[PDB]
Amino acid sequence: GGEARPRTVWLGHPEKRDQRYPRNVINNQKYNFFTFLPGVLFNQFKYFFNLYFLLLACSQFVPEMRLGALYTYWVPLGFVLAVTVIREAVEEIRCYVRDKEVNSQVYSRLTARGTVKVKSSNIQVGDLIIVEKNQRVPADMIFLRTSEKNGSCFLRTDQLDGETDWKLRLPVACTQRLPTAADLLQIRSYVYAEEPNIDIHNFVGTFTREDSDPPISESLSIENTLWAGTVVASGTVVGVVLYTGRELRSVMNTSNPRSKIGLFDLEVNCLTKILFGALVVVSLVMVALQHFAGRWYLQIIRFLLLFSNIIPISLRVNLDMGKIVYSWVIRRDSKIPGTVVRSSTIPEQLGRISYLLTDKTGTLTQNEMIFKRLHLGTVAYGLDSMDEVQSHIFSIYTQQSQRTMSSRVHEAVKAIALCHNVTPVYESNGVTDQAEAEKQYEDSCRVYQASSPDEVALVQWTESVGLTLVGRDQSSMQLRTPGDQILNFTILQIFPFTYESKRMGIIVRDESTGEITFYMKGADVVMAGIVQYNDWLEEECGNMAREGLRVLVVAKKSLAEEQYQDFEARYVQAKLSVHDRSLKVATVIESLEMEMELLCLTGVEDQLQADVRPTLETLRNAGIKVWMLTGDKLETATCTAKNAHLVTRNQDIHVFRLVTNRGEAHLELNAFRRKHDCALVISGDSLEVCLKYYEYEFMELACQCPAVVCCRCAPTQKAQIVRLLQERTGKLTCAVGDGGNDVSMIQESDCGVGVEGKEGKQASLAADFSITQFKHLGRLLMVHGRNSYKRSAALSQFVIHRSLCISTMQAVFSSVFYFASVPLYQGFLIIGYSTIYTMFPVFSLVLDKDVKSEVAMLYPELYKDLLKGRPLSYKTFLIWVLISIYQGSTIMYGALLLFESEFVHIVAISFTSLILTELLMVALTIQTWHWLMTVAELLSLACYIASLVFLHEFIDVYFIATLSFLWKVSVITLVSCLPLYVLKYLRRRFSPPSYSKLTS
Ligand SMILES: [Mg+2]
Repeated sequence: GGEARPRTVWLGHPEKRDQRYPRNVINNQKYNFFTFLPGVLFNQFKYFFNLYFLLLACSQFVPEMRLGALYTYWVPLGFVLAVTVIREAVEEIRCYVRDKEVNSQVYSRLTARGTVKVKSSNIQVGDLIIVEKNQRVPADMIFLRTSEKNGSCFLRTDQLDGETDWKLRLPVACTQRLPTAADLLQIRSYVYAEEPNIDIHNFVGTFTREDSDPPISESLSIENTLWAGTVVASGTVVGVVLYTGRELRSVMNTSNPRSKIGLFDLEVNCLTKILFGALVVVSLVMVALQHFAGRWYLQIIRFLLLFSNIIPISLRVNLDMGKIVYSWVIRRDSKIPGTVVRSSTIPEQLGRISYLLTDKTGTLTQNEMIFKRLHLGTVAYGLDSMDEVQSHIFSIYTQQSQRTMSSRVHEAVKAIALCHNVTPVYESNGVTDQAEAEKQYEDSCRVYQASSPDEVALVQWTESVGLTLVGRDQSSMQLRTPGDQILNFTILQIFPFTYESKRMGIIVRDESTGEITFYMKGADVVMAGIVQYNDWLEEECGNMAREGLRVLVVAKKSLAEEQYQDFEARYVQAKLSVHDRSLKVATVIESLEMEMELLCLTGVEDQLQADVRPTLETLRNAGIKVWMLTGDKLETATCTAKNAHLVTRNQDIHVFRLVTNRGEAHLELNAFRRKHDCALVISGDSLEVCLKYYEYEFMELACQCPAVVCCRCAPTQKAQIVRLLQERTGKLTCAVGDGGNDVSMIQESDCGVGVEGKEGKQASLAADFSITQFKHLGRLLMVHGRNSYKRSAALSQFVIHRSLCISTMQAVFSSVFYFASVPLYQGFLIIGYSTIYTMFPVFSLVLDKDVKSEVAMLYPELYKDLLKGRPLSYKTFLIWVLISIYQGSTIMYGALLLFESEFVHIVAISFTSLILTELLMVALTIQTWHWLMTVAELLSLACYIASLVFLHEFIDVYFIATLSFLWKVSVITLVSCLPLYVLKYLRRRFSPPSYSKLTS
C-alpha cells in the first residue's frame, strides 16, 4: 500500500506489466484465515467487561487466590469463547459465500484463439473483456469497441454515483474502426492511465498505437471509461481493464469492514467499571475490619474475587444469548421478509436512532420515471384522464382523412413527441430480426434510449397516447399516427439541453406540409419569459412542483421560410467565428426564443418505493431527523424530497447558492440563519467549502433544520456528514442506501442499513442490516430495535441485581465468620448461576414485550421515550443496586433470626430463598406473558430441584423437606420481595406507563 503510480497497460497482454496487480475480488470480510482468531480475541478482550472475567478466571491459576476448582471459572469462560468464536466464524463464512456470488459472475474475454469465458474474480489488468447489455461492468475499463452502429454506448451509473441520468460513452476512435474485434489483439497498442484514485467523474489517460504507419495517439477522458459497478444499457461493448480489486474506483470509495460495538454494550461496560471500583472499595473496607491481619494484599484480591462472583461472565452469556434471539426474531419476521442480519451483536442500536441519513436514487425511488400530468391551461389530464387525450389524437387523425380542444391536445402531444434527444433502438427478438424490425417499426422490438429518463418517460407516454416515435437520425424523425401512417420530420437545428440553460430546443420541417417549427422545452424559471403572456404558467407550475413533479414548459414558434434562412445565416456565421463562439452562438439562439406560443405543462414523477411517505411520517413522529444524501442533481433531489414528503407542502426551502471561498460561505450561512423552519438544500461543492471553513456553524444550523438535502454528494462527503453528526451531536446515526456510493456512510454509521439494489448489491453486502424495501425500516426500528433495546436493558439489570444480591449475602456471610474470605457459594452453584440458572428467567425476559407490534407501529411516540435513554440509566441502576442490597440483607438476616441454627444450613436456606425470589421476580417483572415463559420457568424449577437433590456437598434435602423450613423460607422471601410489589404497583397504577393507555 505505497504511493499510487501511473501504469502502462498493453491491450491483451496482462503479463506485460512491471508490477503485481491486486486480484479483481470484492471483499466485505473483516478478517482472513490469519487474522481471524487474533482479531476476534482482541476485539473481545480490549474492553474492560470481557478482560474482567478473563482475569478473574486467570487468577485461579494461583492457589493463594484460588476459591475452588479450576473449572468453576473456565467452563463458563470456555463456553463464552466458543460462542463468540463460532458466531464470528459463521458471520465470516456467510460474508464469504455472499461475496462469491458477485465475484463469480461470468464474462467473455478476447483471446488470440477466440473468445473465452472468464469469472469476474479472474479478470486481470490488460484483459479485453466483453460486457453484454444490462450486465454489470466487472472492472474499470477503457471503452474500445461497440457493436452498435452509432459507435457509442449508454451507461447506468446509479450504483456508482446515484445519478439517474444515463451517461453517453464513446470508444477509442482507432479501435472502433477496426474490421473485427479480433483485430485488437493484432495491433500493438497500450493505454497510459493515471494512478488509481477516488475520482469517479474524472479520468486522464492516453491511448497509443505503435504498429500504425503514423504513430497514433489519443487523449482519454471519463467519456471513454466504463467503471466497475456501472451497467451497459445497450449493445455488447469491448474494453481493456485498467484497475482491478481494491484499486477500483468504486472500491477505493469504500473503507475497510470493521467490528461495530453498540452504545448499549458500552454503557454496560461502564456499569461494570463502576461495579468493579465499588467492589474494590468494599474489599478495602472488609479487609480493614480484619485489621489487615496477615497478607492484607492477598485478602484484598480474595475479597475482590468473592464479591465479583458472576458479574461479568453472566452478563456476557445472557447478553450474547439475547442478541442471538433478537437476530433470530428479525430474520423470521414475515412482515419484513428478506431482512438479513450481518452484525448480530448490535440489534439494540436500532432502538436509539436520532438521525436517519438516507439515499435517494434506488432507496426512496424505484428509478422508474413516469408521465403524470399534462396541463393545457384550461384542462389538466392526469393518469385517470389519458383516454381523453387518446380520443382527441384519434379523432384528429381519423378526421384528417375522413381552436378546438382536440387541436390543442394534438399540438402539445406532437411537441412532446418531437422536442427531445430520444432515439428508438430496435433489437432482434428471434422471430423478427433487428433489420426486419427496424424497417417495419416493430413495437415489441423497440426500446427508447436517451441521457434523460424524463424524456424517455415523455416519449413512452406519447406512444401510449397515439403518436409513436419510430425512427430517428441526426437529420430526420419519424412519427406513427393512430391511422398507422408515418410522418417524416427533417431536423434542421438542434439545441441540446445544458444544465446552465436548463432548456432544450429543436427546429424541424414537416415534409407533409413544408412548415418549419421551432420547439422549445425547459424549466419554468427560464421559460416564463420566453413564451407569450399568459395567466396560468406560474400558478400551475407551482401547483405541479408542490406535488413532487418534474415540470417542463413546452413552447412552439411557427417559422416562415425566410425567417428560418435569416436565422440560419447568422447562426452559421456565429458558429464559424472562433472569437467567443459560445457567446455569439447563445445570442443568435436567444434571438429566436421570444413570444413563443405556450402549448402545455408536463409533469413527470420519479416513482417512490412502496409506502415511502408513511414510513417517513412514522420516522418523523418517532423523533428521528431524516436527511437525504444523494449523488444526483439538485432539481431531481428537490422534486423527490417534495414527492416523498421529506419536505412538508407548506415548508420553506432554502437552496444554498454556489459558494467558492470563505466569505461567500459565511454570507450564505448568515442568509440561512436568518430563516426559521426552513429546509436546507445544499450541493456537494458548497458543502465542501462550508465543512472546510465553518464546520461547527454549518452543523449547528443544519441540525436545527426540519430537513436537510445534500445533492451531488460524493461517497466521502456522505461518510463525512455521518461522522460529523456523530461527533457534534453525540447521538446515533443510521445510514440507508442501495448503491456502492452509500457503502462508506453505511460503514461510518452506528447502524448501517443496506437496501438491496436492482442492479447492485454492495450496499447490502457491506451493511449491518440488509432489507429489500425502504418501508421495512419503519418496522425494523419501531418493533425490533425497540424490543431489542428494552429486552437487553431488562436482561442486564436483572443479571446485575442477582449478582449484587449474591454479593451482599456473601458479605454478611463473611461478617458472621470473622470477616474471612470463605466463599458462600462454590462448585456447581457458581457455574450454574453464571450460566444455566440465569439463562431461563432471562430468556423469559428476552421474550417480553411492553406493547404489541401494531401499537408500536401506530404510536411512534413510544420511540422518543427510548431516545431519552430511559430503559437503562444511572437512575434505574441505582434503584436496582439498592433493591439487591436490601434483598441480600433481608435473606441473610432473616435466616439468622428465624433459623435456630445460625449458619450451618445457610447455603441451602439462601439457595431456596433465591429460587423463590427469582420466581417472584419473573412473575412480577413480565408485562406481556408468553407461554414459552411458563415453559422456561418450569425448566428452571426442574433444574433447581435437580441441583438440590444431587448436590449433597452443601445441600441437605432432608433438612429442606420440613414444614418449619418451608414456612421460614416463605416468610423470608415474602419480606425480601417487598420492593418487587412496590415497583409492580407503581407500574400497574398511580404512575401508569405512557405506552399502555394510549391505545384506548
Ligand atoms: Mg443509491
